[PDB]
Amino acid sequence: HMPLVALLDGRDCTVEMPILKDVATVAFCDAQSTQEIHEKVLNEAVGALMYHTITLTREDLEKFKALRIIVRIGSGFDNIDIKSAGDLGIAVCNVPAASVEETADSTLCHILNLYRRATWLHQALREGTRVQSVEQIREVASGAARIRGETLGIIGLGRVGQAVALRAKAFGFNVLFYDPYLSDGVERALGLQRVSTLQDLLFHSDCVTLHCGLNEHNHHLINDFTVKQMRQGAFLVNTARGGLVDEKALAQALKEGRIRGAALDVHESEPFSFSQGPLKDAPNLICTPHAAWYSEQASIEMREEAAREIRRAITGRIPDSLKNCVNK
Amino acid sequence: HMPLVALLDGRDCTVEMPILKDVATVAFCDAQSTQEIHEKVLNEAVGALMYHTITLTREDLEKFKALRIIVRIGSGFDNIDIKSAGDLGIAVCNVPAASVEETADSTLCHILNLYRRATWLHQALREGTRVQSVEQIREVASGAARIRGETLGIIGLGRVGQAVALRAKAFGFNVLFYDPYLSDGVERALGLQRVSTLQDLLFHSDCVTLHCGLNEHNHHLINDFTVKQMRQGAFLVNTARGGLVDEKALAQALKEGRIRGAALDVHESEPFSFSQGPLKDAPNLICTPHAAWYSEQASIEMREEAAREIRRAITGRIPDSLKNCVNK
Ligand SMILES: NC(=O)C1=CN([C@@H]2O[C@H](COP(=O)(O)OP(=O)(O)OC[C@H]3O[C@@H](n4cnc5c(N)ncnc54)[C@H](O)[C@@H]3O)[C@@H](O)[C@H]2O)C=CC1
Ligand SMILES: NC(=O)C1=CN([C@@H]2O[C@H](COP(=O)(O)OP(=O)(O)OC[C@H]3O[C@@H](n4cnc5c(N)ncnc54)[C@H](O)[C@@H]3O)[C@@H](O)[C@H]2O)C=CC1
Ligand SMILES: O=C(O)/C(Cc1ccccc1)=N/O
Ligand SMILES: O=C(O)/C(Cc1ccccc1)=N/O
Ligand SMILES: [Ca+2]
Ligand SMILES: [Ca+2]
Repeated sequence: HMPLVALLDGRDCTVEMPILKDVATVAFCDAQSTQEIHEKVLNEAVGALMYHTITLTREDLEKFKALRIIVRIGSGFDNIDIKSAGDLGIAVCNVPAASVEETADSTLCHILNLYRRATWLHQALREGTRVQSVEQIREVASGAARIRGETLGIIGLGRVGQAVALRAKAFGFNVLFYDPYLSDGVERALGLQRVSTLQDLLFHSDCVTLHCGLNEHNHHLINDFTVKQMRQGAFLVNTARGGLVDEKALAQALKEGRIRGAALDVHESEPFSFSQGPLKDAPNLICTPHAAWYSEQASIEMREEAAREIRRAITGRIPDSLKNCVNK
Repeated sequence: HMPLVALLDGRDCTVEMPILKDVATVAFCDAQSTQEIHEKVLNEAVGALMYHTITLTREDLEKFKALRIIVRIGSGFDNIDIKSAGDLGIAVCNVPAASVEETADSTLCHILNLYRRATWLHQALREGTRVQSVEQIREVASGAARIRGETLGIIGLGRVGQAVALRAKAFGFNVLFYDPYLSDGVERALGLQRVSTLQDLLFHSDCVTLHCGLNEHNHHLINDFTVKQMRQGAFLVNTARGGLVDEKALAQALKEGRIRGAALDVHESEPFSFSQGPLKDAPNLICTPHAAWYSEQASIEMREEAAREIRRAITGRIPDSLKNCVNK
């Protein structure tokens, strides 16, 4: 009895194999969608490993006859209808710890790139700009701002948010956060200021950074309405989920100068391109291809944890043996 | 009696005027060299304000008949033969406080850009790269590394170095420093590790960042010899002085992969260009046009301090009244 475990949206299973070699038949599908998956896998697969590049609706889930557990190789699971998955008897789990600090470090890099304009200054030199005089330095580096005394607003004070807050303090940022699902008192433990509404957050924050999961109640959390609530010349950073931001509203804000700059590692439609979308001709923009998470150590770590979860499921009882089940 | 005060390498004196209006005749020269300066200024100027774009040798200093004080609008004064200046009875002063944290923030941005590859990832998207799969993310973000447990080596633990150390700790960096002119015990106050030699520093450091002044004994401190002392795949960051690095040795190291990446805000010959010099075809390179210092608040601050120093000189006694004389 060697049940089938399938990596849906990937082609490499090397890291997972030594953890599943003796308890599972391991295959990959390199599929961007269900249509790309073989009937055999849909029919026989007892467990599934997936990243974020594929989405599983209830319809897509129904195509799995033997599937009993899904493990997201990552923390975000907005790409899975976990409630239905659970109704179908399919446990869904994630890997929340592997890339917390990598993601927090990327977030700070982006924040610092907006405040110090390092990436744009480098892009300009590549383009040929010559900066001889001090006058020119000020002109080309225009927009660069002193960080101390500035207020950083954190939306979602979880693992990454907390990691960001602690680093941000070391730069002299006054750190605020809005997280309506957290219990009373976390702000005291970490020496932070808390606000009760998103509007308060956006109103007092010079730089807004997103670190909340994408759920039923925060799609386009940043929109034409809430953008108007944001400070004039404010910064925006997103290393969480693209669906949190209406890129139409963000684009216009950037062109209008209502928002001085934005740094995005995630987008409404990924992969991102500078030639495709509302952000096409939008200025003062930094963008990275969902790589805030990445380091060799982290990638290996999350894949090893996911396989272990898969193994706990096959060898034990669902969902009692699971360490990171998000849909009990 | 309204003595002449001249801004040598600049054209704007607006910030200085309200501080000198009643005690000095203020003029500017917008000169990249002495040859560009009018005889009247060379003859009559009693005080001089200058940035870093002009250099004053003893020969250039001798062209000043009435000059009594020079104030560097900035901290670095390697562009002035201060010893000769003093022999000629000319006090030289600087402005060491204004852009400490700006410079430290830029330094961190660069360090984070090397470790997280944010600037290169953004450049790639601009170039058209499409990153659809996880495999592609790892490939394009290859070289991105986990920061915790890494060792940051600081050369020169002064104002900026200390500011960098404190921030760096917040990312999980193990921080070392080499500063042979500092007194016993500073390492204990700030919770840092100290080494006695440059070789030790370079040998234990995954990322090396420079924060020492340019003096008689550290030109090309980083050279073919000392580069060989650097760890394999090490990072290099420089926001201090260009003359500290032999760009020939750095280039070859980058091409050979002996150095994985370098981030430079200063250069042997400024202004810098990607089309001119040894770094011309050198890879894994980030470069900014000496803007680590810049913020509107800082620029105004240092100019106001410099004028005040000029005023202290005219209205008081040299060098007893001076706050920041570096060549007593
Ligand atoms: N770009 C990348 O490579 C990576 C992105 N991420 C993303 O970052 C996000 C945060 O990850 P973690 O901190 O590990 O998750 P977490 O579960 O530890 O933290 C989420 C926090 O956001 C809060 N939150 C949820 N909805 C909210 C709303 N509408 N307003 C305010 N706060 C809200 C929750 O109370 C929770 O404390 C995730 O959504 C994940 O998708 C995570 C890892 C890597
Ligand atoms: N790129 C920019 O916009 C800016 C650059 N800078 C540069 O950064 C450098 C540091 O500035 P601060 O920290 O304010 O100066 P500082 O005088 O406060 O610190 C200099 C430190 O370097 C140490 N040092 C000198 N020679 C050394 C050597 N051979 N090896 C090891 N350590 C050595 C000294 O002991 C001293 O502690 C300056 O040289 C300045 O030119 C400063 C401000 C802005
Ligand atoms: O966005 C996520 O859920 C991530 C990032 C990730 C993880 C694995 C592969 C790609 C991106 N969490 O780690
Ligand atoms: O390099 C320096 O000495 C600086 C940076 C600077 C200052 C004024 C104008 C340009 C650069 N110190 O602040
Ligand atoms: Ca502002
Ligand atoms: Ca290394």
